[PDB]
Amino acid sequence: SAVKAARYGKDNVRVYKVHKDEKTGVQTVYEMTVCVLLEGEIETSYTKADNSVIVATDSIKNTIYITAKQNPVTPPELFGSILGTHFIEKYNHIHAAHVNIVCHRWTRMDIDGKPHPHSFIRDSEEKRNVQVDVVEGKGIDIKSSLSGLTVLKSTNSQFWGFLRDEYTTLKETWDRILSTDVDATWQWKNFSGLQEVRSHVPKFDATWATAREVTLKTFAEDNSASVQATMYKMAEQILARQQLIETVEYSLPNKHYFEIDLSWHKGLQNTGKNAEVFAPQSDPNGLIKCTVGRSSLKSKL
Amino acid sequence: SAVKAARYGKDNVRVYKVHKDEKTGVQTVYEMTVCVLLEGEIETSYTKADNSVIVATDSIKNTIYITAKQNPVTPPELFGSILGTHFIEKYNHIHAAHVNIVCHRWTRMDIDGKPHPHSFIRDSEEKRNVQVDVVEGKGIDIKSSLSGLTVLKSTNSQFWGFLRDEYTTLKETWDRILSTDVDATWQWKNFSGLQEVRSHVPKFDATWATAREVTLKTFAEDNSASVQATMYKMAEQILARQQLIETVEYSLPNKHYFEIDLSWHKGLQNTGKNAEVFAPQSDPNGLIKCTVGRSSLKSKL
Amino acid sequence: SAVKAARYGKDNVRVYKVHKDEKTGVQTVYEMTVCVLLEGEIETSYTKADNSVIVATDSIKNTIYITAKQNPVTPPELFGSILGTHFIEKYNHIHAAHVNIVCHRWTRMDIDGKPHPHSFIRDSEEKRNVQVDVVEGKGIDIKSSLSGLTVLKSTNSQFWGFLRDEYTTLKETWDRILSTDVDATWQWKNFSGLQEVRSHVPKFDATWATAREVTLKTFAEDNSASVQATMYKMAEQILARQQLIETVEYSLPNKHYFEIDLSWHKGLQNTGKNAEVFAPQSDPNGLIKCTVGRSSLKSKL
Amino acid sequence: SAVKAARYGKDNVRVYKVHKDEKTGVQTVYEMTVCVLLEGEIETSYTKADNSVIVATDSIKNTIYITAKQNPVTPPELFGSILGTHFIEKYNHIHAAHVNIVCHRWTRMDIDGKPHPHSFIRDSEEKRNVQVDVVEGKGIDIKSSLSGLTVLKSTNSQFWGFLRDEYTTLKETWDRILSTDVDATWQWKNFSGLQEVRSHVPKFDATWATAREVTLKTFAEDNSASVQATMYKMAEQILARQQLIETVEYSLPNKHYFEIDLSWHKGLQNTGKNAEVFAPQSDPNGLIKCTVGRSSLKSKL
Ligand SMILES: CN1C(=O)N[C@@]2(OO)C(=O)NC(=O)N=C12
Ligand SMILES: CN1C(=O)N[C@@]2(OO)C(=O)NC(=O)N=C12
Ligand SMILES: CN1C(=O)N[C@@]2(OO)C(=O)NC(=O)N=C12
Ligand SMILES: CN1C(=O)N[C@@]2(OO)C(=O)NC(=O)N=C12
Repeated sequence: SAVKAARYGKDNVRVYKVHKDEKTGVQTVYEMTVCVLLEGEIETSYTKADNSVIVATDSIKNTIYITAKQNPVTPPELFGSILGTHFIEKYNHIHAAHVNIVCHRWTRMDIDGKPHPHSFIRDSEEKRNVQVDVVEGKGIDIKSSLSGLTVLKSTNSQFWGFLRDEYTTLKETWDRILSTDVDATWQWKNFSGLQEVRSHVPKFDATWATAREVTLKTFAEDNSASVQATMYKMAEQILARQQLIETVEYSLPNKHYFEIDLSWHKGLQNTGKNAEVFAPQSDPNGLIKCTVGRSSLKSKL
Repeated sequence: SAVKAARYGKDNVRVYKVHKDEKTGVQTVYEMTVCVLLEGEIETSYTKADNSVIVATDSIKNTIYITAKQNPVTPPELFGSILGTHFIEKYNHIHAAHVNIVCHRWTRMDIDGKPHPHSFIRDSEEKRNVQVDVVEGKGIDIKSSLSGLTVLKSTNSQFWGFLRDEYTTLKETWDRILSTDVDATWQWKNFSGLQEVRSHVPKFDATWATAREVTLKTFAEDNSASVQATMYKMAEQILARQQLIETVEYSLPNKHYFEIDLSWHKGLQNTGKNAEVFAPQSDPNGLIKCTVGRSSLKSKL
Repeated sequence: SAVKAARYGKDNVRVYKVHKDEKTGVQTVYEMTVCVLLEGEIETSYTKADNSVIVATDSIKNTIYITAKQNPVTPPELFGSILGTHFIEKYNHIHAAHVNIVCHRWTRMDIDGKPHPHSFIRDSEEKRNVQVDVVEGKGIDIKSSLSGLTVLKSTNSQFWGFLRDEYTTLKETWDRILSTDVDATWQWKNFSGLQEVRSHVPKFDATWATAREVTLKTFAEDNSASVQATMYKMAEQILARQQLIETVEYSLPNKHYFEIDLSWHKGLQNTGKNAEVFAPQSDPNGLIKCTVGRSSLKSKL
Repeated sequence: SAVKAARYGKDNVRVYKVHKDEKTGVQTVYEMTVCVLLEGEIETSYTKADNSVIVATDSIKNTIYITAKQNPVTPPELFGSILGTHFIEKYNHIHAAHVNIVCHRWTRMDIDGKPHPHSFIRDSEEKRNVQVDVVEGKGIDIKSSLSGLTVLKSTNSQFWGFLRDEYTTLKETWDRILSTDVDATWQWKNFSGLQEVRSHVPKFDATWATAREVTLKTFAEDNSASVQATMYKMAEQILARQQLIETVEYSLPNKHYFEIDLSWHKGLQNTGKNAEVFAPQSDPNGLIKCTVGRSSLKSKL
């Protein structure tokens, strides 16, 4: 046998950081969950009981906290790039660092209509994430995402004109509920190293905000022909607004809300135009995915 | 043997309802999870295989949807009271109905600074709940609550002066993080029946809003001596603001954030005044409870 | 205002203990999650910022580990009684200790047909639990339980003869699937203190084993008229086999498996006698409860 | 813009099937959760609101149940291959089907030492899974796995000789607890189509059993130098026992159990040789991965 692939590290590292402005009194908090997995000349730890090549996962954990103490933790694209760069530079034999960060929401409270200097609310389980792959000799590959953004619209969703054959029972509809949990990812141009990442720092928060704004407005305003059609519109708009993105990926469950025929009980009318009470379905669910990039077709368009 | 207690019914009934204003176009959505458990002269279903006394749980489910079609689902205190009253009135042999409702958030989206007529966001996993116990001959007992309201303050929390003995390692502190998931319950005066519940309908939304406002403002503004002291202040204020409440209960985890001594690494200072990076602890957690009512002591106060 | 009820302590305390037989080499492991909440003369911690009355939850945590080091952790009824007794004896002003223990399975592996001396498998998420309430001047109240015991039978379950009215759609059946997650609790006679608990120690493991055996055999062998009828049979048998139990409680979800009519597709027959493929329903679910004790009726039986 | 990748289908489809031997009375149950995602000439559903190319996810769901009615559901490698083949053959424009199956345990109960004909227990949350990718013109790629197999050994695990630098605090150890949740995957040689899959059917259950046996015996018997070294031994043995496997992947968390120094309390000794009570750590956790294949090095070995 031989090792074809290997990576190892510390997962589920919870990290909080506070910033205190001593002049104003305003405090700002950041909370995340971090995973760092390393690759390199480590195969003998597996094949030969050679622990000399292992940077202990406990040490990786220590390193995450030390790096958070010595550097900004925001934007997460930057923090992940710093962290990943550290491992490949510090250790000659480590040649890739794979850093995943999940950022948790701590939104400043408004009390009596004024932002409070040191109190926060988890206003959504929506996350902001990064995946930062730092590969020695091949720069820094970053995928940014938002996830867990749960939305519903009560009309202006349709689904008709789909293929009908002997496996089909679904009724066409011109007016349904649409609900999903948005997972949207934007993949950056490869960066050559930490300097190039730093050179684009403002773009990270700005692009996250654009992606979220586009998602919400397109969901709310598109009289939707399908999940497929709506999600494509989101992606094409995000690409148009940030040239340093190469692709946008959406992964969207179709969280079905079924009508309930109550006509068996006193002729109650609760379907079609009279549908008011619905049964949310926990499972199963449609799952619709696509990755959108910029076009390069010049003929047969 | 004999049956000392019995109740049965349908749990985990997911319910959506929409309201459509055909004049304005504005739609409003409600989503909940409902449980109804019945008591009564049902013991022979257990002892004698006598199914004649069983209102099938499937029928209970149907009844939940029919009741939602025929009645408002808001405030949940009202809906639960209607639902529970139905079972004890419809079925001579059923003498109590226990209705639990968890209300899920669907907050209207603002798009380009304007409220959207039919698009919504799950802006928090915080819930609004009721427990409505309709007991034939003894009226309607309602407990209302908010739960899953997750908050953090980064300073203005203290914990010193606690008992110290041979089991104690904890350091006193004059400046710590405080974070919790708020579960707050207000218990109403017994209502004689559905008419009395209906007579107080506006008070339900108003008292929920008061409880939430008091919780947030007291958490944010109290320079806290302990979880115990802070939560008591919340409860006493809610009681002062609604005379139809008899008691207020809080159940609060103390979600610990530990300092990380980094002085072993290059003399880094990350404790006390220089603490910036902390380790959120998933477990264990303090758990602090109290039920507060109005005083009746006239001496030794 | 005044404090009507209060309790506080440490929840979610994970504990492992190993026993090593140095003669034989056999090691045995125990893992649990512990909660201890205290009551007593603590109201001024809430009303007056008086922390002097607080045994810190951090100290409660330390105490759990020290007690596990100094005492057996099995049976959990005993460990909980020791732990709870400690708090009311050590602290004059603490008058009740409420100890909840969840015991996790670590079953010894058999390797090549021989029990291994120090390797274990989590063979089920089923738990064995206790609730031990140590109340000064009123002894020790113990409720023992098994939970998370998930079972299914594919036939020999029926449900017919239930009430039928204008809310009823359910078809009677003489042959269905029955599946549940068993939560079964046996409530012991009050014990006067720790000596009386110790005097009955062998009965704890023996009664847990009886309850589990009765549950499984009655589920498997009863041609069930209903969940209600089957669960009552379980309870009556457990009571007959341990006179120091006062009551047995079951709480059983009815985890529905629906037939799927496929006759619309090529006349496929998948209902009634030809039902082979079913749709497990995640929600909603029936929920059936009862508490059974010994009879005291002497007339009208 | 243009669609660079797309797939869509139905996720979280719960499926039960029973087999009834009418001669013997013995019934056998199977339960799974199925996901099917399709690829093909579907881009216009995203770009042009062209629903004609969509096989509705509701129809995919129907198809899963019809296929389970008409075919064996075991081994899951076979069922997934049948299912996936159906979509690419039935629909000219669909060119790949990606079928994921999670198989749930329903182990036959033994009652009074005899296997019961129709009663089952969920004896573990361990799963048996498949990922079957049916790609038109490129055969059938199958990855089989076991997951959720949670184990612990109380000694015969070590971790010393790892890299030590200014980021390292971890103490070397010659005797520790090792616990993990095993996720093990074996990747089959590409199959040309359904006939070739069928030709190897007995190998699927046999290889799953081998992988599980090797995992448990190697975990129990290896005096482990590291997670890395132990997991490599597992993989190399599985490869040696099934030549139709190309690679074996393990993904193993290191679920840490920390010693608790109690020497501050009455000089209690609970570390090193006297360690009995430990604190299981929920997070963070090491995470150790490798993919092992057969060697092709002929020099510098
Ligand atoms: C109702 N429905 C389907 O049955 N398939 C679809 O995804 O779930 C699909 O492909 N797209 C939808 O928008 N709606 C759907
Ligand atoms: C740090 N700490 C404790 O150790 N006990 C306490 O609850 O968790 C307590 O009783 N009250 C607190 O506010 N803080 C605590
Ligand atoms: C199918 N079914 C019901 O509709 N009600 C019941 O509980 O879920 C009930 O009361 N008892 C059952 O055993 N089966 C049921
Ligand atoms: C204690 N410990 C580490 O700190 N790193 C390791 O994974 O978690 C590692 O690389 N391998 C281990 O077996 N044990 C470890």
